[PDB]
Amino acid sequence: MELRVGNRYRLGRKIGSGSFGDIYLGTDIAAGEEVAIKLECVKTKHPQLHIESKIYKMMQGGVGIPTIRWCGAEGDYNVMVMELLGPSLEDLFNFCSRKFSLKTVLLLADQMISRIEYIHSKNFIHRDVKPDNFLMGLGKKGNLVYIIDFGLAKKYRDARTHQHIPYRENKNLTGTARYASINTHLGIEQSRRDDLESLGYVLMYFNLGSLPWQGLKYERISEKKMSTPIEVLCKGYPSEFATYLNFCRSLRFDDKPDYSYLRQLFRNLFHRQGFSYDYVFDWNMLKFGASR
Amino acid sequence: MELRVGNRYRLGRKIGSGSFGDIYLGTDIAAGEEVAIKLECVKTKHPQLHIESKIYKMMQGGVGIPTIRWCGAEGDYNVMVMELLGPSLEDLFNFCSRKFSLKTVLLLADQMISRIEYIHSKNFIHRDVKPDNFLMGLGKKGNLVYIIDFGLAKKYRDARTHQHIPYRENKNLTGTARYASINTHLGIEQSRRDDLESLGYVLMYFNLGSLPWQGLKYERISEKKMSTPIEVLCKGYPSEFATYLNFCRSLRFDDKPDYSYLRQLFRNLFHRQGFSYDYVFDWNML
Repeated sequence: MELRVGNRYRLGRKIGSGSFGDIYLGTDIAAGEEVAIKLECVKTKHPQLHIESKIYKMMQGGVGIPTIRWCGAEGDYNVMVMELLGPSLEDLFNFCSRKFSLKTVLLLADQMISRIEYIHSKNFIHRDVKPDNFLMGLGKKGNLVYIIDFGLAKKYRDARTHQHIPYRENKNLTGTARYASINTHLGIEQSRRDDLESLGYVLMYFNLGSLPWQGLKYERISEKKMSTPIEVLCKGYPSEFATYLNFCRSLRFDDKPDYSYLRQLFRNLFHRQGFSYDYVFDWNMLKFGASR
Repeated sequence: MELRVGNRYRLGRKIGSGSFGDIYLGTDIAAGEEVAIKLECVKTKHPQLHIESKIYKMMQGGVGIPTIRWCGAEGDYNVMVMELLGPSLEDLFNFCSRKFSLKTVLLLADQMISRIEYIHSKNFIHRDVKPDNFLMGLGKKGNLVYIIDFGLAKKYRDARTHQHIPYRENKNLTGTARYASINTHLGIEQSRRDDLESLGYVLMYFNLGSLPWQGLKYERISEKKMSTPIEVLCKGYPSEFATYLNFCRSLRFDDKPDYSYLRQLFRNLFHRQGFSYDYVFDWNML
């Protein structure tokens, strides 16, 4: 027979994995809406879907945060059903032959910084910023970048008093080592500045096609990353990328970042380049011949 | 036969001396990891090891704090094993022909001020700040500065009430004379200002390569230090260093220092010089 979850979500193929398990395509038979269903087996080894779910319900309403459809349990499974979106920035990056133009980078950089800014205003730090965790919406919102996966998310300050967490060494799950900030490698507790630093690496990745410490291991990546000076990394690209990264490496653990300044750098460069703020990305141009 | 401690570690060469014990190289015979073993003879009329080991344990988790691996009792010694770190800030200074560039000094300055801040946050004052008591980590943590030796450490305020220890004089220069604050040379009870002042001398020492009162005993040192103006001392280097010392010497006994401010100074100068944030120090460019 047809496999269904709960009472109305028809389960489909496995579209991918995440931190808290795998994401499957699903169909709200009750209204014909293809959704994304995240499943977690009852093995209380480290049950987390309940947590990430709360954070999603907390970040609800903000621009670029997916809407959770339903939550529950089906046999040996915890189920979080959520709004299905479009391609991720990694899918789009490969779709464009792993080449983004300066325009697309800046267009993306503008929205990514704001998504991060929003998450922080809600007292949390994402802790795992990478191309895979940013998805383009569909339809009317095809021009909106979404931030997903609050699996490694952590609260960085008391929600009421806003008392920042203490400067201590890290005792928690790590994210990708490729986009990790230096502090993460040094074993220090992450804060707002770390989410931003990683973004710096995501942008250079979009520009470069591959980071210099890619394809080598953690101890090595740490070394290579610490050994590759910024100016050498951002070589041949607008100084705004190196300025962006330096600014980030400069923040103090509990400093509040100047998000306006970071968006400003790229915007001024945008205008100076003569680009227009239409949302015509490389992938939109590819149908005519070149996503470059 | 092979000399072993607690049947867990084998004793190696005497790699130095702590504030109240000797330090020996050691090997966790099991894990094959080298460690640093500190010994204290059972017959002392002033046993500090049981106290010091406790300070470390309560500082556990802080960035730059070494971890205690084991505490044992042999026949004639009390044993405390902690992880061996890398070379001290003196080993490297000396290795770098006694000359540290301004950015290595500013990069280290930021970390060194964080360690002392954390210590004060745990209700203690170190009281023996010097380049010897600062070691670089190992491996990927080799860019991180650690603070060690709590032999002279003291609680400066009650844990709960946070009431500061009373003002008292007639005290004794407890620590190294070369980096001791002036108030210390005046036999005045030490407080948070003192750790920072001494750090001031450690930074200048890094700049100058030596100090006025260095190479003359104690009273002579006091004489120089007192008769040497901060302007003269820091003459030829970014005024931030003078600003730092002036601020420290201006603090009051029970004053809660503004660590942030003092860090801002060096962060402003690091920025103005146009230095970038890489983790490459002088010693790496040799």
